[PDB]
Amino acid sequence: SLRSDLINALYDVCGIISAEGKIYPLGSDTKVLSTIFELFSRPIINKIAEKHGYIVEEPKQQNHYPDFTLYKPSEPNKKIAIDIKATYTNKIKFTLGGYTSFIRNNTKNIVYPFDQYIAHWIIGYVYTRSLKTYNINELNEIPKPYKGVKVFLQDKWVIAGDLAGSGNTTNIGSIHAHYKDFVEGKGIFDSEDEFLDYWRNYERTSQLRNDKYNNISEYRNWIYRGRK
Amino acid sequence: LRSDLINALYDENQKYDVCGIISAEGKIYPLGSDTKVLSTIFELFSRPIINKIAEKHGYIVEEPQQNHYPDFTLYKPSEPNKKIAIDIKATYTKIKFTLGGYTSFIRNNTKNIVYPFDQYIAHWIIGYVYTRVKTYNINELNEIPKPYKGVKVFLQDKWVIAGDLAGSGNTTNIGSIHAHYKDFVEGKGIFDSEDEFLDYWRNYERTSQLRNDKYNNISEYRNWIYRGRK
DNA sequence: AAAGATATCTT
DNA sequence: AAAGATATCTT
Ligand SMILES: [Ca+2]
Ligand SMILES: [Ca+2]
Repeated sequence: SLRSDLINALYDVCGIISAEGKIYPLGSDTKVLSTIFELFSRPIINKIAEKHGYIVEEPKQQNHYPDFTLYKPSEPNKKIAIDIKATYTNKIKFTLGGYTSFIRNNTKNIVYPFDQYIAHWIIGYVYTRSLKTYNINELNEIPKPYKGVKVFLQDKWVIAGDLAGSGNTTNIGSIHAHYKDFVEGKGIFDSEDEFLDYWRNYERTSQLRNDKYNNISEYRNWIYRGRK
Repeated sequence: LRSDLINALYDENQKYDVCGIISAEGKIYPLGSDTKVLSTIFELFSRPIINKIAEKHGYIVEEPQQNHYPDFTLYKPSEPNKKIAIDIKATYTKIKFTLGGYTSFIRNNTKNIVYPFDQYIAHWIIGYVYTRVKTYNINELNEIPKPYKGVKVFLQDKWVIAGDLAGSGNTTNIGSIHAHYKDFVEGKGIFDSEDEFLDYWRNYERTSQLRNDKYNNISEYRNWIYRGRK
Protein backbone atom coordinates (compact mmCIF):
# COMPACT_ATOMS: atom_id res chain seq x y z
CA SER A 1 0.00 0.00 0.00
CA LEU A 2 0.94 3.71 0.03
CA ARG A 3 1.84 3.36 3.72
CA SER A 4 3.90 0.19 3.42
CA ASP A 5 5.95 1.40 0.49
CA LEU A 6 6.63 4.74 2.17
CA ILE A 7 7.87 2.93 5.29
CA ASN A 8 9.90 0.71 3.01
CA ALA A 9 11.40 3.68 1.21
CA LEU A 10 12.29 5.51 4.39
CA TYR A 11 14.52 2.49 5.17
CA ASP A 12 23.72 12.25 6.39
CA VAL A 13 23.84 15.94 5.48
CA CYS A 14 27.22 17.64 5.12
CA GLY A 15 25.87 21.15 4.90
CA ILE A 16 24.47 23.89 2.74
CA ILE A 17 26.18 24.23 -0.62
CA SER A 18 26.35 27.52 -2.51
CA ALA A 19 26.21 27.80 -6.31
CA GLU A 20 30.03 28.38 -6.26
CA GLY A 21 30.72 24.86 -4.97
CA LYS A 22 31.63 26.01 -1.42
CA ILE A 23 30.04 24.09 1.46
CA TYR A 24 29.01 25.64 4.75
CA PRO A 25 28.82 23.08 7.58
CA LEU A 26 25.72 22.75 9.76
CA GLY A 27 25.53 24.44 13.11
CA SER A 28 24.68 23.19 16.58
CA ASP A 29 21.09 24.55 16.56
CA THR A 30 18.55 21.74 16.85
CA LYS A 31 16.35 23.93 14.57
CA VAL A 32 18.30 23.33 11.33
CA LEU A 33 17.68 19.55 11.47
CA SER A 34 13.89 19.40 11.60
CA THR A 35 13.87 21.24 8.22
CA ILE A 36 16.83 19.23 6.92
CA PHE A 37 14.74 16.12 7.47
CA GLU A 38 11.78 17.52 5.55
CA LEU A 39 14.09 18.16 2.61
CA PHE A 40 15.24 14.57 2.81
CA SER A 41 11.79 13.02 2.95
CA ARG A 42 10.48 15.26 0.15
CA PRO A 43 11.76 13.26 -2.83
CA ILE A 44 10.66 9.95 -1.26
CA ILE A 45 7.24 11.21 -0.20
CA ASN A 46 6.88 12.29 -3.78
CA LYS A 47 8.10 9.26 -5.74
CA ILE A 48 5.93 6.99 -3.60
CA ALA A 49 2.85 9.19 -3.75
CA GLU A 50 3.14 9.45 -7.52
CA LYS A 51 3.60 5.69 -7.84
CA HIS A 52 0.33 5.39 -5.98
CA GLY A 53 -1.44 8.14 -7.82
CA TYR A 54 -1.50 10.66 -5.02
CA ILE A 55 -0.80 14.30 -5.55
CA VAL A 56 1.35 15.96 -2.86
CA GLU A 57 0.86 19.50 -1.60
CA GLU A 58 2.83 21.60 0.76
CA PRO A 59 1.44 24.54 2.61
CA LYS A 60 1.56 27.65 0.47
CA GLN A 61 0.33 30.05 3.18
CA GLN A 62 2.18 30.25 6.51
CA ASN A 63 1.41 28.72 9.92
CA HIS A 64 -0.38 25.76 8.36
CA TYR A 65 -0.47 22.04 9.23
CA PRO A 66 0.63 19.60 7.62
CA ASP A 67 3.98 19.47 5.91
CA PHE A 68 2.55 17.27 3.13
CA THR A 69 -1.07 16.60 2.10
CA LEU A 70 -1.46 13.52 -0.10
CA TYR A 71 -4.70 12.79 -1.95
CA LYS A 72 -6.39 11.61 -5.13
CA PRO A 73 -8.59 14.10 -6.94
CA SER A 74 -11.08 11.25 -7.21
CA GLU A 75 -11.14 10.84 -3.40
CA PRO A 76 -11.13 14.44 -1.97
CA ASN A 77 -12.20 13.40 1.52
CA LYS A 78 -9.70 10.61 1.94
CA LYS A 79 -6.79 13.04 2.27
CA ILE A 80 -3.70 11.97 4.17
CA ALA A 81 -1.61 14.39 6.21
CA ILE A 82 2.06 13.78 6.78
CA ASP A 83 4.09 15.77 9.31
CA ILE A 84 7.86 15.53 9.63
CA LYS A 85 9.26 15.77 13.19
CA ALA A 86 12.56 15.03 14.83
CA THR A 87 14.23 15.18 18.22
CA TYR A 88 17.46 14.04 19.73
CA THR A 89 17.92 10.95 21.86
CA ASN A 90 19.50 11.75 25.23
CA LYS A 91 13.32 7.60 25.66
CA ILE A 92 12.24 10.47 23.40
CA LYS A 93 9.24 12.81 23.06
CA PHE A 94 7.62 15.07 20.45
CA THR A 95 5.38 18.14 20.28
CA LEU A 96 2.58 17.11 17.98
CA GLY A 97 0.77 20.26 16.97
CA GLY A 98 -1.70 22.56 18.65
CA TYR A 99 -4.79 21.38 20.48
CA THR A 100 -6.53 24.73 20.03
CA SER A 101 -6.41 25.03 16.23
CA PHE A 102 -7.85 22.70 13.54
CA ILE A 103 -9.06 19.97 15.96
CA ARG A 104 -11.36 22.56 17.53
CA ASN A 105 -12.07 24.65 14.40
CA ASN A 106 -12.17 22.39 11.27
CA THR A 107 -10.67 25.05 9.01
CA LYS A 108 -8.28 26.81 11.38
CA ASN A 109 -4.58 26.62 10.43
CA ILE A 110 -4.80 23.58 8.19
CA VAL A 111 -4.32 23.51 4.38
CA TYR A 112 -7.54 21.54 3.90
CA PRO A 113 -10.50 21.14 6.26
CA PHE A 114 -9.72 18.67 9.08
CA ASP A 115 -12.70 16.52 8.25
CA GLN A 116 -11.15 15.90 4.80
CA TYR A 117 -8.21 13.90 6.10
CA ILE A 118 -8.76 10.32 7.19
CA ALA A 119 -5.16 9.72 8.29
CA HIS A 120 -2.56 11.75 10.09
CA TRP A 121 0.91 10.31 9.81
CA ILE A 122 3.95 11.50 11.59
CA ILE A 123 7.31 10.58 10.16
CA GLY A 124 9.61 10.98 13.09
CA TYR A 125 13.34 11.26 12.78
CA VAL A 126 15.35 10.48 15.88
CA TYR A 127 19.09 11.19 16.00
CA THR A 128 22.03 11.49 18.42
CA ARG A 129 23.73 14.86 19.15
CA SER A 130 34.49 23.89 11.21
CA LEU A 131 33.31 27.48 10.86
CA LYS A 132 34.85 27.45 7.40
CA THR A 133 33.77 26.23 3.97
CA TYR A 134 34.73 23.10 2.07
CA ASN A 135 34.58 22.05 -1.57
CA ILE A 136 33.03 18.81 -2.86
CA ASN A 137 36.58 17.35 -3.06
CA GLU A 138 36.80 17.33 0.77
CA LEU A 139 33.25 16.25 1.79
CA ASN A 140 34.89 13.55 3.89
CA GLU A 141 36.35 16.22 6.22
CA ILE A 142 33.14 18.08 6.93
CA PRO A 143 31.89 17.66 10.56
CA LYS A 144 28.46 16.04 10.94
CA PRO A 145 26.63 17.47 13.88
CA TYR A 146 24.50 14.43 14.62
CA LYS A 147 24.70 10.66 14.24
CA GLY A 148 22.48 7.56 14.09
CA VAL A 149 19.33 8.83 12.43
CA LYS A 150 16.41 6.44 12.98
CA VAL A 151 12.97 7.10 11.60
CA PHE A 152 9.51 5.64 11.93
CA LEU A 153 6.17 6.42 10.31
CA GLN A 154 3.22 6.16 12.68
CA ASP A 155 -0.33 7.36 13.07
CA LYS A 156 -0.52 10.46 15.23
CA TRP A 157 -3.29 9.44 17.63
CA VAL A 158 -1.25 6.30 18.38
CA ILE A 159 1.79 8.05 19.83
CA ALA A 160 -0.15 10.98 21.26
CA GLY A 161 0.17 11.62 24.97
CA ASP A 162 -1.89 13.10 27.74
CA LEU A 163 0.54 15.81 28.71
CA ALA A 164 0.84 19.05 26.71
CA GLY A 165 4.15 19.34 24.81
CA SER A 166 4.42 23.13 25.36
CA GLY A 167 2.84 25.94 27.38
CA ASN A 168 2.29 29.29 25.61
CA THR A 169 2.13 27.55 22.23
CA THR A 170 -0.46 25.02 23.42
CA ASN A 171 1.00 21.86 21.85
CA ILE A 172 -0.11 18.23 22.24
CA GLY A 173 2.76 16.14 23.57
CA SER A 174 3.53 12.58 22.45
CA ILE A 175 4.08 9.57 24.74
CA HIS A 176 7.38 9.71 26.57
CA ALA A 177 8.60 6.27 25.53
CA HIS A 178 11.40 4.52 23.64
CA TYR A 179 11.84 4.68 19.87
CA LYS A 180 10.50 1.08 19.72
CA ASP A 181 7.29 2.28 21.44
CA PHE A 182 6.56 4.81 18.68
CA VAL A 183 7.34 2.25 16.08
CA GLU A 184 5.35 -0.50 17.77
CA GLY A 185 2.52 1.91 18.60
CA LYS A 186 2.38 1.54 22.34
CA GLY A 187 0.16 4.46 23.29
CA ILE A 188 -2.34 5.49 25.92
CA PHE A 189 -5.53 6.22 23.96
CA ASP A 190 -8.05 3.46 23.26
CA SER A 191 -8.96 4.96 19.96
CA GLU A 192 -8.62 8.06 17.79
CA ASP A 193 -12.00 9.21 19.04
CA GLU A 194 -10.64 9.23 22.56
CA PHE A 195 -7.41 10.93 21.42
CA LEU A 196 -9.45 13.72 19.92
CA ASP A 197 -12.03 14.08 22.70
CA TYR A 198 -9.22 14.26 25.25
CA TRP A 199 -7.43 17.08 23.38
CA ARG A 200 -10.56 18.95 22.32
CA ASN A 201 -11.44 19.29 25.97
CA TYR A 202 -8.00 19.83 27.41
CA GLU A 203 -7.63 23.13 29.30
CA ARG A 204 -4.67 25.49 28.82
CA THR A 205 -3.34 25.96 32.35
CA SER A 206 -3.26 23.46 35.21
CA GLN A 207 -5.49 25.84 37.17
CA LEU A 208 -8.36 25.08 34.75
CA ARG A 209 -7.43 21.40 34.44
CA ASN A 210 -7.25 20.65 38.18
CA ASP A 211 -11.02 21.09 38.27
CA LYS A 212 -11.41 18.83 35.20
CA TYR A 213 -8.62 16.47 34.13
CA ASN A 214 -4.85 16.49 33.72
CA ASN A 215 -4.16 12.92 32.57
CA ILE A 216 -5.93 10.05 30.79
CA SER A 217 -7.28 8.38 33.97
CA GLU A 218 -8.77 11.62 35.32
CA TYR A 219 -10.30 12.19 31.90
CA ARG A 220 -11.93 8.75 31.86
CA ASN A 221 -13.24 9.46 35.36
CA TRP A 222 -14.41 12.79 33.94
CA ILE A 223 -16.41 10.96 31.30
CA TYR A 224 -17.94 8.71 34.01
CA ARG A 225 -18.96 11.79 36.08
CA GLY A 226 -20.86 12.99 33.01
CA ARG A 227 -18.27 15.40 31.54
CA LYS A 228 -19.31 17.56 34.43
CA LEU B 1 35.02 45.50 13.03
CA ARG B 2 31.63 46.99 12.05
CA SER B 3 32.66 48.56 8.72
CA ASP B 4 34.73 45.51 7.82
CA LEU B 5 31.92 43.17 8.84
CA ILE B 6 29.37 44.72 6.47
CA ASN B 7 31.69 45.19 3.49
CA ALA B 8 32.32 41.48 3.60
CA LEU B 9 28.61 40.60 3.83
CA TYR B 10 27.67 43.08 1.14
CA ASP B 11 30.25 41.78 -1.34
CA GLU B 12 29.75 38.04 -0.76
CA ASN B 13 25.97 38.31 -0.95
CA GLN B 14 26.00 40.21 -4.21
CA LYS B 15 27.94 37.22 -5.55
CA TYR B 16 26.65 34.05 -3.88
CA ASP B 17 23.45 31.99 -3.54
CA VAL B 18 22.62 28.87 -1.53
CA CYS B 19 21.27 26.07 -3.72
CA GLY B 20 20.35 23.38 -1.22
CA ILE B 21 21.75 20.91 1.34
CA ILE B 22 24.32 18.34 0.33
CA SER B 23 24.85 14.80 1.62
CA ALA B 24 27.91 12.72 2.48
CA GLU B 25 27.31 10.94 -0.84
CA GLY B 26 27.22 14.08 -3.03
CA LYS B 27 23.42 14.11 -3.44
CA ILE B 28 22.16 17.70 -3.38
CA TYR B 29 18.67 18.48 -2.09
CA PRO B 30 16.87 21.72 -3.10
CA LEU B 31 15.63 24.16 -0.47
CA GLY B 32 12.02 24.34 0.67
CA SER B 33 9.29 26.96 0.81
CA ASP B 34 9.59 27.19 4.60
CA THR B 35 10.26 30.86 5.39
CA LYS B 36 11.65 29.92 8.81
CA VAL B 37 14.41 27.79 7.23
CA LEU B 38 16.02 30.78 5.48
CA SER B 39 16.71 32.62 8.72
CA THR B 40 19.07 29.75 9.58
CA ILE B 41 20.48 29.16 6.09
CA PHE B 42 21.61 32.79 6.08
CA GLU B 43 23.14 32.24 9.50
CA LEU B 44 25.23 29.32 8.25
CA PHE B 45 26.32 31.40 5.27
CA SER B 46 27.35 34.22 7.62
CA ARG B 47 29.35 32.19 10.07
CA PRO B 48 32.53 31.97 7.99
CA ILE B 49 32.59 35.71 7.27
CA ILE B 50 31.96 36.64 10.94
CA ASN B 51 34.64 34.36 12.23
CA LYS B 52 37.09 35.68 9.61
CA ILE B 53 36.63 39.42 10.15
CA ALA B 54 36.43 38.95 13.90
CA GLU B 55 39.73 37.02 13.67
CA LYS B 56 41.39 39.94 11.93
CA HIS B 57 40.39 42.23 14.82
CA GLY B 58 41.41 39.86 17.61
CA TYR B 59 37.91 38.86 18.60
CA ILE B 60 37.00 35.39 19.71
CA VAL B 61 33.51 34.43 18.55
CA GLU B 62 31.08 32.13 20.40
CA GLU B 63 27.72 30.54 19.70
CA PRO B 64 25.31 29.51 22.50
CA GLN B 65 23.39 26.41 23.72
CA GLN B 66 19.56 26.00 23.14
CA ASN B 67 17.14 28.91 23.80
CA HIS B 68 19.95 31.39 24.39
CA TYR B 69 20.43 34.65 22.64
CA PRO B 70 22.55 35.57 20.71
CA ASP B 71 23.71 33.71 17.62
CA PHE B 72 27.24 35.18 17.93
CA THR B 73 29.14 36.78 20.82
CA LEU B 74 32.39 38.59 20.12
CA TYR B 75 34.81 39.90 22.73
CA LYS B 76 38.55 40.17 23.15
CA PRO B 77 39.89 38.02 25.97
CA SER B 78 41.91 41.03 27.16
CA GLU B 79 38.56 42.93 27.24
CA PRO B 80 35.87 40.26 28.19
CA ASN B 81 33.74 42.96 29.73
CA LYS B 82 33.00 44.59 26.31
CA LYS B 83 30.99 42.05 24.30
CA ILE B 84 29.30 42.42 20.91
CA ALA B 85 26.11 40.45 20.38
CA ILE B 86 25.23 39.63 16.81
CA ASP B 87 21.81 38.28 16.00
CA ILE B 88 21.10 37.07 12.47
CA LYS B 89 17.58 37.70 11.14
CA ALA B 90 15.83 37.27 7.80
CA THR B 91 12.48 38.06 6.28
CA TYR B 92 10.58 38.55 3.03
CA THR B 93 9.21 41.60 1.25
CA LYS B 94 7.99 47.07 3.80
CA ILE B 95 9.67 44.62 6.16
CA LYS B 96 9.23 43.81 9.87
CA PHE B 97 11.42 41.78 12.22
CA THR B 98 10.80 40.23 15.60
CA LEU B 99 13.73 41.25 17.74
CA GLY B 100 13.65 38.85 20.67
CA GLY B 101 11.66 38.89 23.88
CA TYR B 102 11.05 41.82 26.19
CA THR B 103 10.76 39.60 29.29
CA SER B 104 14.08 37.71 29.28
CA PHE B 105 17.60 39.31 29.53
CA ILE B 106 16.48 42.90 29.03
CA ARG B 107 14.53 42.49 32.32
CA ASN B 108 16.66 39.82 33.99
CA ASN B 109 20.37 40.15 33.26
CA THR B 110 21.12 36.42 32.94
CA LYS B 111 17.88 34.84 31.71
CA ASN B 112 18.19 33.19 28.23
CA ILE B 113 21.41 34.97 27.26
CA VAL B 114 24.88 33.46 26.87
CA TYR B 115 26.51 36.06 29.08
CA PRO B 116 25.06 38.65 31.41
CA PHE B 117 23.24 41.34 29.48
CA ASP B 118 25.47 43.88 31.20
CA GLN B 119 28.61 42.38 29.68
CA TYR B 120 27.56 43.42 26.17
CA ILE B 121 28.06 46.96 24.90
CA ALA B 122 26.53 46.44 21.46
CA HIS B 123 23.77 44.23 20.04
CA TRP B 124 23.89 44.09 16.21
CA ILE B 125 21.20 42.66 13.95
CA ILE B 126 22.44 41.40 10.60
CA GLY B 127 19.19 41.30 8.62
CA TYR B 128 18.68 39.35 5.43
CA VAL B 129 15.80 40.56 3.23
CA TYR B 130 14.63 38.41 0.34
CA THR B 131 11.70 38.04 -2.04
CA ARG B 132 9.91 34.72 -2.10
CA VAL B 133 10.00 32.63 -5.27
CA LYS B 134 14.41 16.20 -7.45
CA THR B 135 17.76 15.29 -5.95
CA TYR B 136 20.53 17.15 -7.83
CA ASN B 137 24.27 16.61 -8.31
CA ILE B 138 27.24 19.08 -8.29
CA ASN B 139 27.29 19.10 -12.08
CA GLU B 140 23.71 20.46 -12.15
CA LEU B 141 24.17 22.64 -9.06
CA ASN B 142 24.22 25.89 -11.03
CA GLU B 143 20.74 25.11 -12.32
CA ILE B 144 19.01 24.12 -9.07
CA PRO B 145 15.88 26.25 -8.39
CA LYS B 146 16.06 28.59 -5.35
CA PRO B 147 13.09 29.72 -3.23
CA TYR B 148 14.16 33.33 -2.86
CA LYS B 149 15.41 36.14 -5.05
CA GLY B 150 17.17 39.43 -4.51
CA VAL B 151 18.71 39.05 -1.09
CA LYS B 152 19.88 42.24 0.60
CA VAL B 153 21.67 42.60 3.91
CA PHE B 154 22.19 45.29 6.48
CA LEU B 155 24.00 45.42 9.81
CA GLN B 156 22.36 47.70 12.33
CA ASP B 157 22.21 48.27 16.08
CA LYS B 158 19.12 46.65 17.56
CA TRP B 159 17.93 49.61 19.58
CA VAL B 160 18.10 51.63 16.33
CA ILE B 161 15.60 49.56 14.30
CA ALA B 162 13.57 48.50 17.30
CA GLY B 163 9.91 49.53 17.34
CA ASP B 164 7.33 50.45 19.95
CA LEU B 165 4.83 47.66 19.17
CA ALA B 166 4.98 43.94 19.96
CA GLY B 167 6.43 41.72 17.28
CA SER B 168 4.49 38.77 18.81
CA GLY B 169 1.77 38.09 21.36
CA ASN B 170 2.01 34.73 23.10
CA THR B 171 5.81 34.91 22.90
CA THR B 172 6.29 38.54 23.99
CA ASN B 173 8.63 39.78 21.22
CA ILE B 174 9.84 43.29 20.51
CA GLY B 175 8.78 44.28 16.98
CA SER B 176 11.05 46.37 14.73
CA ILE B 177 9.99 49.46 12.76
CA HIS B 178 7.73 48.46 9.86
CA ALA B 179 9.80 50.16 7.23
CA HIS B 180 11.74 49.82 3.98
CA TYR B 181 15.13 48.19 3.88
CA LYS B 182 16.63 51.67 3.40
CA ASP B 183 15.38 52.90 6.79
CA PHE B 184 17.15 49.91 8.36
CA VAL B 185 20.47 50.57 6.64
CA GLU B 186 20.21 54.31 7.45
CA GLY B 187 18.81 53.65 10.92
CA LYS B 188 15.65 55.75 10.67
CA GLY B 189 14.20 54.42 13.90
CA ILE B 190 11.92 55.78 16.59
CA PHE B 191 14.01 55.71 19.81
CA ASP B 192 16.41 58.63 20.63
CA SER B 193 18.84 56.47 22.58
CA GLU B 194 19.51 52.93 23.72
CA ASP B 195 18.28 53.68 27.23
CA GLU B 196 15.04 55.03 25.85
CA PHE B 197 14.89 51.64 24.12
CA LEU B 198 15.60 49.68 27.30
CA ASP B 199 13.30 51.69 29.53
CA TYR B 200 10.42 51.59 27.06
CA TRP B 201 10.63 47.81 26.70
CA ARG B 202 11.20 47.11 30.38
CA ASN B 203 7.98 48.83 31.45
CA TYR B 204 5.88 47.73 28.47
CA GLU B 205 2.80 45.69 29.46
CA ARG B 206 1.94 42.26 27.94
CA THR B 207 -1.65 43.18 27.09
CA SER B 208 -3.50 46.15 25.59
CA GLN B 209 -5.53 46.31 28.78
CA LEU B 210 -2.51 46.78 31.05
CA ARG B 211 -1.02 49.19 28.54
CA ASN B 212 -4.29 51.05 28.11
CA ASP B 213 -3.57 52.74 31.40
CA LYS B 214 0.23 52.93 30.98
CA TYR B 215 1.37 53.63 27.36
CA ASN B 216 0.85 51.87 24.03
CA ASN B 217 3.38 53.73 21.93
CA ILE B 218 6.41 56.01 21.90
CA SER B 219 4.42 59.28 22.24
CA GLU B 220 2.43 57.95 25.23
CA TYR B 221 5.61 56.61 26.76
CA ARG B 222 7.16 60.10 26.46
CA ASN B 223 4.07 61.83 27.93
CA TRP B 224 4.12 59.18 30.71
CA ILE B 225 7.73 60.04 31.43
CA TYR B 226 6.96 63.79 31.54
CA ARG B 227 4.43 63.37 34.40
CA GLY B 228 6.90 61.28 36.36
CA ARG B 229 5.82 57.90 34.99
CA LYS B 230 2.22 58.29 36.21
C1' DA C 1 5.44 19.25 35.38
C1' DA C 2 4.13 23.18 33.61
C1' DA C 3 5.15 27.64 32.20
C1' DG C 4 7.67 30.35 29.25
C1' DA C 5 11.87 30.94 26.56
C1' DT C 6 14.02 30.65 21.53
C1' DA C 7 11.97 32.74 16.51
C1' DT C 8 8.64 34.18 12.80
C1' DC C 9 4.38 34.67 10.58
C1' DT C 10 -1.07 36.58 10.40
C1' DT C 11 -5.20 38.30 10.47
C1' DA D 1 -2.89 46.34 16.28
C1' DA D 2 -2.90 42.62 19.17
C1' DA D 3 -3.29 37.96 20.08
C1' DG D 4 -2.60 33.58 18.86
C1' DA D 5 -0.92 30.22 15.16
C1' DT D 6 3.60 27.13 13.26
C1' DA D 7 7.91 24.59 16.26
C1' DT D 8 10.92 22.81 19.63
C1' DC D 9 13.28 23.12 23.88
C1' DT D 10 14.14 23.75 29.27
C1' DT D 11 13.25 25.43 33.73
CA1 LIG E 1 22.33 30.72 15.99
CA1 LIG F 1 18.85 34.68 14.78
